Amino acid sequence: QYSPNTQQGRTSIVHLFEWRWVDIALECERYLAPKGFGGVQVSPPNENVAIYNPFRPWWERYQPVSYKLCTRSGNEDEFRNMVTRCNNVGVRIYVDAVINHMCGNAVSAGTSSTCGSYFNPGSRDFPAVPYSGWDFNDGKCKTGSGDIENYNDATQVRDCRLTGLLDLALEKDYVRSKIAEYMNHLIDIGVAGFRLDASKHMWPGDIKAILDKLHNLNSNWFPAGSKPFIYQEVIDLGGEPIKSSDYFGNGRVTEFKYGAKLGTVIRKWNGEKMSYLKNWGEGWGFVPSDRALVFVDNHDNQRGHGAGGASILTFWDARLYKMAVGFMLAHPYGFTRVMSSYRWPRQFQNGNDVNDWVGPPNNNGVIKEVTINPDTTCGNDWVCEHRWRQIRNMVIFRNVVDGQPFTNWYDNGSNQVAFGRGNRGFIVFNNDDWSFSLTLQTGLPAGTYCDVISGDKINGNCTGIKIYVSDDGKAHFSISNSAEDPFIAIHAESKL
Ligand SMILES: [Ca+2]
Ligand SMILES: [Cl-]
Repeated sequence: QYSPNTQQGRTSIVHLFEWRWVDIALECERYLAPKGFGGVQVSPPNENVAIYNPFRPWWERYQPVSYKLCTRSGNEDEFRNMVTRCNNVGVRIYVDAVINHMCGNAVSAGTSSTCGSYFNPGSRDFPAVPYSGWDFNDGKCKTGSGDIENYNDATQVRDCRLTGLLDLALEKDYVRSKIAEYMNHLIDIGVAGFRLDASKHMWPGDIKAILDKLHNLNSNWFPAGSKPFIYQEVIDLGGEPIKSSDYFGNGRVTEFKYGAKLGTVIRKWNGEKMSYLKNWGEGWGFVPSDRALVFVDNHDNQRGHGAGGASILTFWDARLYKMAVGFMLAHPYGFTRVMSSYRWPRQFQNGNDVNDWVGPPNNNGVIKEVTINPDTTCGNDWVCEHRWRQIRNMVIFRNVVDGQPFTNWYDNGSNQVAFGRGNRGFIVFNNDDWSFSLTLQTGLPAGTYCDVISGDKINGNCTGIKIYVSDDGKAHFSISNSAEDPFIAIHAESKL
């Protein structure tokens, strides 16, 4: 459950948030495979409520109606085609499994669903599963509202409705079995693992009982006895009774402290400074590295109201964001997930974005295709952060340095820092309001290296900055605080 099941030497996943299956299939073939990406987190592939007020928000996909593989991203045939095509080029698929709940209890009954299945939230009737009132936690929840009211009570957090979402009775073998039926359908299709949505809202032992029903991965693509990768979405920023360590027997956990603190450090909030990152990892109160799924932002919190609130860095903060993502991808802590987003008309009123509900780019509710521009960026309002040179090249950096120790740390006591990954890579950051210019020990073999942030190694030359490492392992680095990207990264495969 802890191993990602990526190909050896592929070390990240990318969240292709709200992408259609056909576009992901193409992306696997044309980009993710050649550029060394390990896999893709897909949006929930099961049927959800079609919500028209507001118009088709992203969050409708976190309100299940059934386990039919029938969504705005595509149908079952399209989903299977994507998984096959991606696996055939060695890029894995991880499913966002929405298994704590069905839809909101106040959603109107009918067939306003992505596959047209009937459902009746008021009567607890989801006949396409099927679930009935016997399958929800109405009777078990002890709060006066039936919803979660107080996160200091670990029981209600699990047994009551998260903001009114009908809460499945996950102690029941029937319910566990319907969820496992869905998940095993997906495993047998070829998926490599799962994000378990809303894991804080499930008992560790109920998750374990579901996981005990899961198959090993499809043996046409994976070695015998391969377990699905499991990463549990548990928001644990401290100060609540529920700790993500309670979930370690099931799989990895999302470490939301990671992006929250990296954001405060890079924004220099409350006197924080990059020099403090020397002991990044468990020293900052994080989970063990071998249980962490790390990320700068996720699909929730990039809208500003998630775990981390306002500190979270996103594509909107492109310059600082690239730096944060770069630090993450260079540092050995955790298994890394890169976000890939769409643009929306973000409109702040009184410090909050009133358009944070807006769904993916669409024509009358039909999600737009991802178009690829000649410069390799995307059109149709897809941001495609994973195609930004500075991010894609750091995904590659992480592959190149895989397994190498954190070493050769330098800092100036402020925001100019550097470190290496054994003898395979070195990275240098300047987040101070003045220039960096210093000779540093890099740990690398002598030679000329292309900076993969400002450029690329192409046809035996560098298109950007070149760094010259001497016989002693030392190299001079110069980074103005006015640089487009105030960080430089070099590695064994960027050597000329
Ligand atoms: Ca629950
Ligand atoms: Cl997440």
